[PDB]
Amino acid sequence: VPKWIQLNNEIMIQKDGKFQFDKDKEAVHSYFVDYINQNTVFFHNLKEKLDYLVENQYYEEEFLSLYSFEDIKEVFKTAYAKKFRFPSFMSAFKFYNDYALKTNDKKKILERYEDRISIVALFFANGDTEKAKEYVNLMINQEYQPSTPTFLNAGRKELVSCFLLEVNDSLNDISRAIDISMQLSKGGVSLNLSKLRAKGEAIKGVVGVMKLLDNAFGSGAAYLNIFHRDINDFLDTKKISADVKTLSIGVVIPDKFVELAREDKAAYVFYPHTIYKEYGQHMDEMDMNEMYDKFVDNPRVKKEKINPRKLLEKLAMLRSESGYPYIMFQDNVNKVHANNHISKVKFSNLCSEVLQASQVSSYTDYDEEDEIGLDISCNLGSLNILNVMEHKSIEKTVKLATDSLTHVSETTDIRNAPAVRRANKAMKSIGLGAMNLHGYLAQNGIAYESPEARDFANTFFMMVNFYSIQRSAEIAKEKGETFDQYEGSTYATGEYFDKYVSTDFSPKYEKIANLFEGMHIPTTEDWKKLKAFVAEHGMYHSYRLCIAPTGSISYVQSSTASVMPIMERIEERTYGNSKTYYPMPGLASNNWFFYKEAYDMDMFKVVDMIATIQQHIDQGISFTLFLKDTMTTRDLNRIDLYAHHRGIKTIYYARTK
Repeated sequence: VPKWIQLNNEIMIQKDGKFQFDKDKEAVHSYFVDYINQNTVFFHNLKEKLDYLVENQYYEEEFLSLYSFEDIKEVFKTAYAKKFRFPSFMSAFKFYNDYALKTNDKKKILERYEDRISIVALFFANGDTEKAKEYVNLMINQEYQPSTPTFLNAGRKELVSCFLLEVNDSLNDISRAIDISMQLSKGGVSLNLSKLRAKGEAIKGVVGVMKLLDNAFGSGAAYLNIFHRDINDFLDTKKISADVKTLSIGVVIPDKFVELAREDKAAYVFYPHTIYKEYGQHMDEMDMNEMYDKFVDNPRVKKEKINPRKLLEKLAMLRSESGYPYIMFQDNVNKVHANNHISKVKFSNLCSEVLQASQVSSYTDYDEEDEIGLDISCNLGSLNILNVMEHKSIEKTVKLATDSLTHVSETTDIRNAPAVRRANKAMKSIGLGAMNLHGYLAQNGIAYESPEARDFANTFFMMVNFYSIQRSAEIAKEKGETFDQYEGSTYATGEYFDKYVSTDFSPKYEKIANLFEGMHIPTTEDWKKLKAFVAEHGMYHSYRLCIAPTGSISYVQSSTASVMPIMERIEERTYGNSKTYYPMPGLASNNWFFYKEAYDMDMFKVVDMIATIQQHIDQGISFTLFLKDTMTTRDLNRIDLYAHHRGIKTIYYARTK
């Protein structure tokens, strides 16, 4: 049993009635001396090290060749100047185990934390030495954390997190979808199955496609509209009491379905191909609030009768048992969507936070023509709320993060997924999120469920949106370009800014206002001026913000995950034969109260927090619900209906203690 494990385990040995929190600083020091330093490859100087790494195929050559060696040296020196030390065993362990470049035999460490950061910065900055230094400072201060794939792979010999694919209703489309999914998965891939014909309509349903996908599986998801005939077969794939193992599933729920469940009365689901034959459009592209009755009354449309209330009960029961399915409240997405003129949002991604327009492609045999629509891909990164607040750097961090995300989009080169390639170039979408909400709040004596916490989040995320929009317009001005069909968006018409020009979003509680001291809080006048700047120059990015789960990288950042409440004050996890303990970052004997566990919170107040944040996020927020086995099916439906009521866009995996 190594000494770092022994020391880490001492945290849980009570001394004077308390946990020994300070033992983890001893643990990480022992790991740092006797594992990290011990196993770091020796190089005589940086030049030899970089020549070795390029020559032996670890790093790409081109991005480094954009700089003089002396500039590369100064960038590296910038990273080391911080004197950064991981404050916990698990933060260091996660970096050095999952991200640090190792030799090909995997025995030795080629990168310090600082080395990965310097390489990432040099990659982002594209030959601009001063900007590379700004990127180093941003990352070494732990103000901004690029997503796992960017952070891991930048500089090494594509970096995009999420892919979302439309699938048209043919065998050749299905076959291409499988093929594309396989090639992109070597990323997370989510598929919309709502255009596929239901069981019986193939004269030679969707569960058959899910089976092929599940076997093919990176990680996969599939989404289906609640009105598709196959909805019950789709849900039954996740029955414990049954005979899809790996594939995640989401259900898309229009307001019309929620309404039909309120109006406790019979409802119908549809055979999509009969809709397509009859109307010449996919059911998935039609407005169900408008069309439902016409589908019911049309005799050339085939339907099945169901109890809508019992379907909603079954969703909640399945969620309680399996965690699945994810739910998208489609109208909560589209009533605030900037780009409905391109399309309505019809589905989401593996983690349920990506929410964008898409258009189905048509892949045909050798004798016909392919037609390339619009799939979705989004590269990601997260602000560290705590370090951003402490450095008073909301504006700088948002704008510089935005540049880094833009650089990754510009350098993305996707082959063999043509609607993905088309979408990246046309849409230019990015996904800036945030982490450490609960930890920041807790370390400042603010309970997650308090009105003060929501007040903070309201102001913080309004600021993120302001500076994100401002940077997007600045880039559009500098480049003389906007995203494809920007002119038809709510940014262009001005409608997007309605609430921001008429309503103030500065803190209503003085304790919260004091946290923002030293940073300018945008006012209605700043927003009026931003709206006019956007009117003149447009925006570069079709979408900008989304809050992903940040499960792995949050350890590297010593951050609470995403904007969620913490699940466990102290995580126990097994490490070979031993155990490891990870107290929540910042947890101390005297602030125990403020690190309240999510399972003990009122989920209605968690919903209020996420709704508050969501006002200022153009895409979505991966929103885990935290339940107890004592809750009734009715309690679960009530939480979900409240989420819907409060404008929540998606809910993710349901966790039961």
